[PDB]
This record gives sequence, C-alpha cells and structure tokens, in this order.
Amino acid sequence: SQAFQRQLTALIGYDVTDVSNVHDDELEFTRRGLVTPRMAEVASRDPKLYAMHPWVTSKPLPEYLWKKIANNCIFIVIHRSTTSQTIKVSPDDTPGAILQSFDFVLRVCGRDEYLVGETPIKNFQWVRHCLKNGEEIHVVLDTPPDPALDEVRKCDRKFRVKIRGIDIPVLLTVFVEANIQHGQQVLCQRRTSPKPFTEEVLWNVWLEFSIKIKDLPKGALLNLQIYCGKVQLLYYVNLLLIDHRFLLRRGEYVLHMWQISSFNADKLTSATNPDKENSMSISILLDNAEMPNQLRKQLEAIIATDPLNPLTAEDKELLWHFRYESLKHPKAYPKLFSSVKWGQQEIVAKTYQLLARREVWDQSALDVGLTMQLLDCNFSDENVRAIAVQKLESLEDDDVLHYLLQLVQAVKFEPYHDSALARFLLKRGLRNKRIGHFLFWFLRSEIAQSRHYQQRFAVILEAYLRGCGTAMLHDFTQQVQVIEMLQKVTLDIKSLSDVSSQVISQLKQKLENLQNSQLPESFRVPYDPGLKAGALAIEKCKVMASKKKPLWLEFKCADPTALSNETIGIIFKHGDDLRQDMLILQILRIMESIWETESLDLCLLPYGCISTGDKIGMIEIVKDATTIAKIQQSTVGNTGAFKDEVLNHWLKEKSPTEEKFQAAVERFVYSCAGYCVATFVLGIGDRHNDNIMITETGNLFHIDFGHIERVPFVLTPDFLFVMGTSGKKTSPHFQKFQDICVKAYLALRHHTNLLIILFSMMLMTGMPQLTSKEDIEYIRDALTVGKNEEDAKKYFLDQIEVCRDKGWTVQFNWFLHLVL
Ligand SMILES: CC(=O)Nc1nc2ccc(-c3cnc(Cl)c(NS(=O)(=O)c4ccc(F)cc4)c3)cc2s1
Repeated sequence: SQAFQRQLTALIGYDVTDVSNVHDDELEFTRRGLVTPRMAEVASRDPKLYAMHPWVTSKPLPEYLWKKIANNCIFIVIHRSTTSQTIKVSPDDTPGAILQSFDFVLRVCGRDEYLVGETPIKNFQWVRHCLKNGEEIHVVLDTPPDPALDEVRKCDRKFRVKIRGIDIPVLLTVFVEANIQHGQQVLCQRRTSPKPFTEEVLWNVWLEFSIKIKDLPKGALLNLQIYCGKVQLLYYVNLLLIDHRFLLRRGEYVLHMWQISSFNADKLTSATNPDKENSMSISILLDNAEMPNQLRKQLEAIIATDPLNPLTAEDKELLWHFRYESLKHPKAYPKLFSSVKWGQQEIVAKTYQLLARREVWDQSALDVGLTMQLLDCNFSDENVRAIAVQKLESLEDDDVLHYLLQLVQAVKFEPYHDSALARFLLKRGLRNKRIGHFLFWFLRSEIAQSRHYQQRFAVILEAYLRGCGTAMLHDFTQQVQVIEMLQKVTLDIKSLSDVSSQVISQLKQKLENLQNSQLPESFRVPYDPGLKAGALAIEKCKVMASKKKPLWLEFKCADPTALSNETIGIIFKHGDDLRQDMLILQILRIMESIWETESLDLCLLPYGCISTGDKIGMIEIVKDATTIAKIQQSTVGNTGAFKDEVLNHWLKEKSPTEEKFQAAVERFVYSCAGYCVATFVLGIGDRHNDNIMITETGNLFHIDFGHIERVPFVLTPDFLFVMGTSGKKTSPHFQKFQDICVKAYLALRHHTNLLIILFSMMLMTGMPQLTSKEDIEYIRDALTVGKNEEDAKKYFLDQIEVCRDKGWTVQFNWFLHLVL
C-alpha cells in the first residue's frame, strides 16, 4: 500500500525517504513539521471553489480596456448542444446574475477554466484577455465538477571547532578557512596553517574563535572553505551552528563538499555533496531628547537610497541609535536590520524588543519590493524574515502567481528547511489549483537540476502533493509521463546529427510508436494549465534547423467543445538552461502588470516556457510568427545587405485589409517600445537579428533569453521604416514611439526598488556564472537612481540616438561573428 510513496518519488524526481545524504534529521523533521500546515489549508478550503479555481483579479480595469467596451455593454455567447445565443451583459454582472438572466456552471469553450463566484465579470482574467486581443467570450453551460475528485488520501566560553583534516579520493599547498556566518555578513574568521596538498591532509587543530557561545544567533552558519596557493577557493561546505531544535551543534562531522567551476545562492546551502566517491570531505569536531534637524535629514537620505547602495559604519551606527524613529518608516526596515550587530546576544534581544512593537509596519500597505528585500540573502533572522512573509499573506491569488517564481527561488535564502516562507507557498498552493500547478513545476524544475537545493524543495513538493487531491495527482502523473516519453525522443534524435530528410521520418516513426505504447492521449499544457492537449499531429512534427535541434511538436486539443481548429504548438528543447528564460519572462510579466497600474499596455509577448528537467524543457509556439532575420532572408538573401524597407513590406503582405494594417503597425510601435525599455533595463538589449520575432499581426517579441563595439538595444532602420523614418527624420508615429518609451522608462523608475531586488535575486539564484557586486550594480545605471525625471528622460532619449547613429553596424557585426 506504500506504492503511493513510490509514485510521489517518481512525481518529484527525488526520494525524500532516502537518508544517505544527511548528518542530522532536519529534512525528516520538516516533513513531519509540514503535516499540520498541509492538513489545515486542506480542511479550510471550499471544495467547489477549489475544483473550479476561478482565476479572478480585484484590480482596476485599466483605461485601455474601458475605451474598448461598447458603452457599459459586453456580449457573451452561451452554448448548449449546438444552440449558441448571445446575451447582453453589464461589466458588474455576476456569474450568478447571468445564470438567472435567461445548478449549472459556466465553462470557457476549449479550456479548463470557469466563470463562477461572487466577483463581477470584469474581474475575471479570461474576460480581460479577450478584450486585450479583441475577442468574443464563448462559454458552455456545464455541470460543476465533483469535489470528490479533489479528495485527499488522509555559557561564556569562546566558540571553537576542531579541524581534523581533509580527504579527497583522487586529485599544491592548502588551507582550511572557518567563518561564523550570518546573512552573508561574516562575523568571525579563523584559518589553519597551510600544509602540502595531497589526497589526505591532517591538522588536528582547535580553531579558537573570539565570539562566545551565547552570542551565536539562530541561523548562523559555520562556513568551511578550502583555499590553495595567488589564493583560490576550491571547495566549500556549510553547517548550521544552531540546529532546528534551537540546540547547539555537537560531535563528529564528515562533510562532503561542493567544488567551484561574489554572491551565488548555492554558496549558502546546508546541503552536503551527495557524491561521496568524487567529492572532497572535511572532518571536524564540536564539543562546546528627540533628534535634531541636521541628523533627521541624514537619516532620511539614508532611508531614501536604493536597496543596493552600501551602508557605511556611520550610516549603520546612526540607524541603530535612532532605532525608534527609523521604525516609523517601513522603508527603513531592510537598512535598519542590516545595521544590527547580529553576533551580540543583547543587541539581538533589543532587536526583538523592537520587532514586538511594529504597529507602523503592520498597518502599512503591502510593498512587494520592500517585502522581497527582507527575504534575500542579507537576512538570516527568522523573525526578521517572518515580518516579510506576514506582509505577503494579504496578496490576492492573482498577485502570488505574479511573484511565485521569485518567492520559490527566495527559499534558497532560508537558513532552515522549515520556514514561514516555505509554509506560505505550501498554504497558498493548496488553496488554489492554479498556484498549485505552477508551484509543482517550479519546484520540480529545481529538484531536477540543482543538488544544492533538491533535498529541501523535494520535502516542500511532497508536502504539497499530499494535499492537492486525486485529480491534481492524476494530472501531474499524466504530465510527467508525457514530457518523460518526449524528452527521451529528443535526446535520441539529437544523436543522429543541417537537418536530414530521413531523420524526419525517424522522428515521425517514434512519435507514431508512442501514440499506442504508453502515451496518455490527453494532458495539461504545463505553461498553460487551462489547455488540455490530446493526440499528436505527426505530419506537423519536425526538428528545427537550430544546432541544438529542438522538437517542434503540434497537438490536437482534447476538449471537443473547443471552438477552433488550431493545433497546440510546443517546442521541446534540450541543450540549454531554461531556468534563466523563465526568470526573464517572469520579470517581463512583472513589467507589464506595472505598466497596467498606469493604464498602459505595451503588448509584450512573454510566451510560456517551463524548465521541466535537466537542461531540457518546453516552450509555447507563438502562432503566425517569424524571425526578423528570415524576413531579411526572403527579400535580401543569405549574406544580409540589410534593406530598410522589407519589414513594412512584409507587414503589408500579411495584412488582409487596410483596417488590419493600421492596428498592426500600431501594435508594432507598442510592442517595439516595450522590448526596448525592458531589455535596456535588464541589460539584454544588444541582440542578434534572429533572436527577435514578429507575428503577422504586428506584435514584435524577443526570444532565447538564456542565450546570455556595443549598442543599448535593438532599434534598426527597418523598424524605423515602419515609423516613417530613416537616418534623420521624424514621423507622427516615431513621436508616439518616443512618447511611449520615455513614459515606460520613468514608469519603471516609479518601481526602482522592486526591479533592483528582482534583478539581484535573479542573478543570485538563476545566473550561476559571474554575479559580483558589479554585475548587479548595472540596473542602478540603467534606471539612473538619484537622477531626476527630466535628466533620465534625456538619458533614455540619448540611448535611442545611439541606435539611430549606429544603423546596421551592430547587426552586421553579429553576422561576421555568428554566421562567419
Ligand atoms: C510560428 C513560430 O515559428 N513561432 C514561434 N514561437 C516561438 C516562441 C519561442 C521560441 C523560442 C524561445 N526561446 C528559446 Cl531559448 C528558443 N529556443 S530554440 O532552440 O527553439 C530557437 C532558438 C533560436 C531560434 F532562432 C529559433 C529557435 C525558442 C521560438 C519560437 S518560434
């Protein structure tokens, strides 16, 4: 009867039950600790609302979508068997108000989405999406899905550590470095004598630290590092000094260490290397008045600075002395708690007194940017971090999905496997099938390709699955099977490597074979859990010309009520880290919803992209779209004598009518403006011509973000000749272009803090290469912190006037680079 546990293993892609790589019982304690939060949210959720999961928002409907509505009236076409009749509806009308307009529940045609619950129809996401693209809200009169399908299975000494020695099975002078750590701050540091580097080095040394046992804070790491020499860090490993039972660590440790290929999230992990046979190990032993004017200004200038501006000792001493004034400002919080001398018992006590009186904090409107900072690598105190998770509680489900990726990554900054943030995600996952779905893949993604955090994420996922219900479990099981069957086919085809013609039949042969053998004939599309894909479309399946040879696959829609003929196009790629692409795209989504708060819609295409396993995942195929290079290839040819008039020409020939050409050119100016701003800010602006795409309908969009004389971003004359210009001129559309860009840019600057943090966290948990202070401190320059609105406008307009002044130089330089 434990085959349920064996199933969970195969759904997770890691066995929680295994204990070959522990040196204590933290993981198991956290399994057993999560049972309560699991069963609480399970028991408290509404069965029917959980089944239908209405994807709803509570946000204002922006200016752009109102001016689309035909005067306080919205048409909704309802379907029976084949009896479609349209109905007049007012933005405020309830799903209930339309059910007694003419127990049956409304379901979107084609999708596994529902229009139910006490919110107006203007508050449903599906409706807002129809209007966005200008489409009609078709919906079937259905039976509510059965909740039964969702059912669940039921002391004043100084600290000291003895370094016995290091041991490596295989393989010129080496020394161990021991740091008492706390939130990236190193509190005390001791070194060994440097011995000769051989497969085994013994020291038998007591390293006396100056910090006392009482002064140790919970969440402090003993960080053991190995340097050789000209010095270089070669190996690292960590050990929580205070354990999950608030107990001081004691005894003998043989800890297997991580190697090395500046901040990186992997460097913080309490996980030990699972590879006993190849990794370096270490052997250790634990036995053991109210303020004046001039200063208020100084304090307020400090509070004003961006999250990345370093505080000096002077700044910190001031913040701490004025604890209580600093407390009256929610924005002082990250700076204030980074002024705490965490390696001093009485100070932390005072810090806790200060926390116990956070009336201003608790009453303030949620600031996601501010909250995030408290969950990054700079904070190891659980009580500090808990006030952040506290603030997240108020997020509506719609806003969790916006931040879900980075909150899931934020877990890599937690000292302990059991944390407020982990419980939060768990809770908010079990309450909403949608958050649940994505939470599953997000965790699975990291479990597959990261040893530093798989053990932890696996515990959190198992906790989630044990509460999602039989329906979800079946769905998940079905999704895994498919991508596991398909990934095998991708790896095999890549090995038969220009694309052969016989190899297309090789692919089509194996896809036919799977159609019978084991493949489930329907599954949820992981990047769009609304859509259920069914049987394949073998004729349309191929291998793309790309040298990473990905699978272009198309699927029939398994839902008969689907009111379309279009297949479901998924790319299957191996060879790249798609985790990076997810992050960028999710930031892109954040950028959009920001622009929504100011009634803008810059028509980005942040297509679906899920990293399913090790260096291999899947991607949404945008319909009726092609790359900019191919447009230049069909008129100009191979070598690329880039012609300025080809794009607008291509837009004309894909525009059916004059009516559609206006809205196409207009969607280009919008989408182009967004991608120029977004990429400039993220520093992924200077991009190859073949990495940018357009839809037949005007929508531009960048692809392949994981791909990473210069230029700010991509603004070329062929783009500009859709904006009545070349070299030196100004049209009514180019004025609009600048009028959208400069407003998009200072619009992001109204959210500087948030993007800075999101950027930091992205580099630390997802870009495992360089990421030093300097890497991160690019977005400060890009967003011109401190600079006024007027100066920054001229900064961005100069960027344009570099792309203008560069013409084709950079695109051309890519050609001599990539192609030749
Ligand atoms: C109608 C049509 O063709 N629509 C498309 N829609 C999308 C949506 C996304 C992507 C895409 C995005 N990111 C990465 Cl990393 C990739 N990787 S890839 O290897 O498939 C690829 C790398 C470059 C290159 F020029 C073509 C494909 C692919 C490609 C396409 S094609």
